[PDB]
This record gives sequence, structure tokens and C-alpha cells, in this order.
Amino acid sequence: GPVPSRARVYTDVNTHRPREYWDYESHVVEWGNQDDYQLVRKLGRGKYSEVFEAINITNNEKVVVKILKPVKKKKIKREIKILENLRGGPNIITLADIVKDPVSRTPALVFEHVNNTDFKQLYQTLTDYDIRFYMYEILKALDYCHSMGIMHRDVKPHNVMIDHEHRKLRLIDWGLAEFYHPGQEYNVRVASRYFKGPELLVDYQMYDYSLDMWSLGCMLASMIFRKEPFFHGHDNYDQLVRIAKVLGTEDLYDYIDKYNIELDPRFNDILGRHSRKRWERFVHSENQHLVSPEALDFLDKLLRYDHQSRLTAREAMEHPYFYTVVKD
Ligand SMILES: COc1ccc(/C=C2\S/C(=N\c3ccccc3C)NC2=O)cc1O
Repeated sequence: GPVPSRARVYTDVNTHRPREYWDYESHVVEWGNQDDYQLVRKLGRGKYSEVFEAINITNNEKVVVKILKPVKKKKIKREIKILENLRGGPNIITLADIVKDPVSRTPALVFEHVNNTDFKQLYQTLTDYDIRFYMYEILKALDYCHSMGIMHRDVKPHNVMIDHEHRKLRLIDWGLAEFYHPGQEYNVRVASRYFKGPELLVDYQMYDYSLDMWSLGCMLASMIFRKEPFFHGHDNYDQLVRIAKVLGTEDLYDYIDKYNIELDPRFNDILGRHSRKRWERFVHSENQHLVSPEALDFLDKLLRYDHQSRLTAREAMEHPYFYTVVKD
């Protein structure tokens, strides 16, 4: 069987919290007044919800309302509990209210509003300095939630709201987030394909906060190299092949051998043999202004097969890549 794994940091945070902190199935929702909020326009539709711009008519302020589609109540309570636990933390989206929508017959989450620019358009304008700045701001959110016993499990550009005018960033969509408990086995059907960690792609269930660090590395690679997404797989199997063409097949075998994991035999015909590549091969005249030796070293230390070898969020904040970021 597979060798077990533990987080190298924040391992016991939920063990020593009171049960109420992580026992989201028992959480009792405090409902606000649904009539306080007037929907203005639909912003998006997801797998599990629709999201709207709205006005809070008790203060005439803009808010964002996420009306959940039907899903098991445990999942709804999990997201609500995590948002309440994390509220006030650095760059964590603020849950302002929870109301019962009379049409959907489901909960509607009310969030603070971020005047965001969509990442496809924002990322073609960010400078080297902008990228370092916003990466540091994401790390603040990730170190906070990890230190609070929570893994996000869906880090991707779509879930980072940036108001570029005010240099304001919020990490959103905590609907896939979970509490970390040592030895717990988790669903591997999390994160978006391009941001899935090797642990998910080889079906290793005893993963931890370090999953978010792989996803963050995928975001970094796409921004500094100007290739979005960086690892562009056509399905979950090809996703691992795309990663192996860069990190190499020998270290993939070292990873699964360490945890006594077997690759899906489907890979026998598609994986091939690949050397590990040097990151300099992805640098060219149209992205070199975003690349530095510090950026490549930092990226190299995030994108490790072995989840136990990746930088933690706190270690990442100590990396020389962030020395040029102005600290407040
Ligand atoms: C425009 O400013 C905001 C925008 C969104 C949020 C919160 C969301 S949106 C979400 N999920 C969906 C739902 C449908 C479509 C797409 C997504 C990402 N989860 C959250 O926490 C907060 C904001 O201030």
C-alpha cells in the first residue's frame, strides 16, 4: 500500500483547535435578511453557483452575491465555516452575510465587492514588479489559511480578484477548500486541470497544503513566461505527460517510488522518457523582462513532484525574488 504523508508545517493546527472550529457538519448558519440585497447583474455561472453584482440597500454599497446551486448541505456548510474562520485574514475575501434565496431555495453568500480586471486582460499589462507584488499578496493569503488549518485546493488566476487601481487582491471561491487533518485521505478531483498537482494526477490522497504551492507555481510560470496555461494538457493523463516533459520522467519515478505508488498502466503508451529541462529554455525576447535568476529559482522550488519538497508559503515569502517588493 501507499506510504503515508504529513504536512511539514501547521500539521496539528486543527488537532488543537476546539471541535467547533473544524466540525463544519454541526455548524449552525446565522441567516441575515434577504431583502437587504438587490441583484444588479449576473457576473458568471459556475459548476455549482451563479454570481451577481448586487447592492446592499442598508448602506447603498456594492456587494457580490453567490447563489449556490443544489449541493449536499455538508459542502455548503464547509464553505461557510471556512469563510467565517478566515474572515479578516490578509487578502481573504470577506463573507459579509448569508441569506436564503427564495427562488433557488438555496443559500446565497454575500461578499465584499472587488472592482476586478479579468486576468486574460490584466496579465498582458502587469510588469515584473506587479507580478512580484501580487505573488507576495497571494502568499499572505495562503500562509494565513494554511496557518489556520485550511487548504484552498483551487488556486488559479480565475480565483484571484485584483483591483489594479488600488493594488488590492482577494483570494476567492473557497468552495473546494478543506480542513487539513494528519493522515486524512482527500478527494483527488479538486483544482482545475492545468493547476492540478502531481499528487492528484497519480491518485495520492494523503496530500496537504503543499498542493496550493504547486498550483501557485503553475500561475507563476504562466505569468513570467507569458504562456497561459503553462502546462496545457488535453485531459488529466496528458496533463501529467506535459509536466513530465519539463520535470523529467526519472524524478517522476522517484516520486511514486518514494510513496510506493503505481502509475496508471494507461501511461505505458504515452509517457515516454524525458530529461529534466532547465528553465532558461522558456525565456525569450518577449518575456525576458519578467524573468530573473531569482524568479527561476523561486519557480524551481515551487514546481517539485514531491509535495514534501515544495516551499511552504512562509518559506516562499522569505525568497530573494521578493527582496525588491516594497514592504509596508
Ligand atoms: C467581482 O468581485 C467579486 C467576484 C467574485 C467574488 C466571490 C466569488 S465568486 C465564486 N465562484 C464563481 C461562481 C460563478 C462563476 C465564477 C466563480 C469564480 N466564489 C467566490 O467566493 C467576490 C467578489 O468581490
